[PDB]
Amino acid sequence: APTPQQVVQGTVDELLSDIKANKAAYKADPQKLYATLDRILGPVVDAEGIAKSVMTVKYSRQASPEQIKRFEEVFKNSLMQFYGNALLEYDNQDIRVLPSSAKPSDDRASVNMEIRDSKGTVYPVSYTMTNLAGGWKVRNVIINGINIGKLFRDQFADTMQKNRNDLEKTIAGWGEVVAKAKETAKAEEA
Ligand SMILES: CCCCCCCCCCCCCCCC(=O)OC[C@H](COP(=O)(O)OC[C@@H](O)CO)OC(=O)CCCCCCC[C@@H]1C[C@@H]1CCCCCC
Ligand SMILES: CCCCCCCCCCCCCCCC(=O)OC[C@H](COP(=O)(O)OC[C@H](O)CO)OC(=O)CCCCCCC[C@@H]1C[C@@H]1CCCCCC
Repeated sequence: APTPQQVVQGTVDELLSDIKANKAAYKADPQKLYATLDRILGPVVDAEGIAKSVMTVKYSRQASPEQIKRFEEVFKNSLMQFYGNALLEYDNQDIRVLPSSAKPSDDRASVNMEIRDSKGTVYPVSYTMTNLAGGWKVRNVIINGINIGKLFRDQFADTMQKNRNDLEKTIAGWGEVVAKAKETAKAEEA
C-alpha cells in the first residue's frame, strides 16, 4: 500500500503533467479542467469529512445527509469557479514534497511541501491526511500558516449566527464566502 507522502507526490505529478499536456484545451474549456480535477482529486479528497469539519458536529447533526451533500457541492463548485484557473496560469512552478516518516498503516498524517513561485518566492503548503477505507485522503489544507479548514470553519459559524442557524440560507450564500476566502486570508495574514 502507499504512504500519504506517495499519495501526495503521485497526485501532484499526475495533475501537473495532465494540465501541462492539455493546457491549451483547458484554457479553452474550463469545464474540461473541472472534470479532470474531479477525476484526479476526487478519489483523494474527503469531501464529506471536510464538509463536516467546516460545519462542526454542532451543525452537521442538524443537517440531513442530502443537505451535507448540497453543502459539499456549493463548496466544490465555488472552489473550482473562483480558483480553478489558478492551476493553469502558474503550472510552470516547482513543488517539493518534504520528508515524512508516515507508514501506510498509519491512521493520520501531515504532508508538507513548498511551492517556489515567481523568481523563487516560497510559501509552505501542508495537507492533513486521513487513512479511510478508500485510502489516504485530504482532510485539511494549511497554506503559509493559514489553516484553511479553520478559516472556513469560522466563516461558517459567523454566517450561521447571522442567518439564525438557517442552513439553507448559509448554503445558498456559501459561494460568496469561498469567493472572498482569498482576501479573507490576506487580511488575516497582514
Ligand atoms: C471531491 C472533488 C474534489 C475536487 C475539488 C476541487 C478543488 C479546486 C482546487 C483549487 C486550487 C486552489 C489554488 C489557489 C488559488 C490562489 O491562491 O490564488 C492564486 C495564488 C495567490 O498567491 P499570490 O499572493 O502570489 O497572488 C495573489 C495576487 O492577487 C496579489 O496581488 O497564486 C498562484 O497562482 C499560485 C498557484 C499554485 C498552486 C499549485 C500547487 C499544486 C496543485 C494544487 C495541487 C496539489 C494538490 C495535491 C492534493 C493531495 C492529495
Ligand atoms: C470540499 C472540497 C475540497 C478540495 C480539496 C483539494 C486540495 C487542493 C489544494 C490546493 C493548494 C493550493 C495552494 C496555493 C496558494 C498560494 O500559493 O497562494 C499563496 C498566497 C499567500 O501568501 P502571500 O501573503 O501572498 O505572500 C506574499 C508576501 O507576503 C509578500 O510580502 O495567497 C493566499 O493567501 C492563499 C490562500 C487563498 C485561499 C483560498 C483557498 C482555496 C484552496 C483550494 C484550497 C481549499 C480546500 C478546502 C479547505 C477546507 C478544509
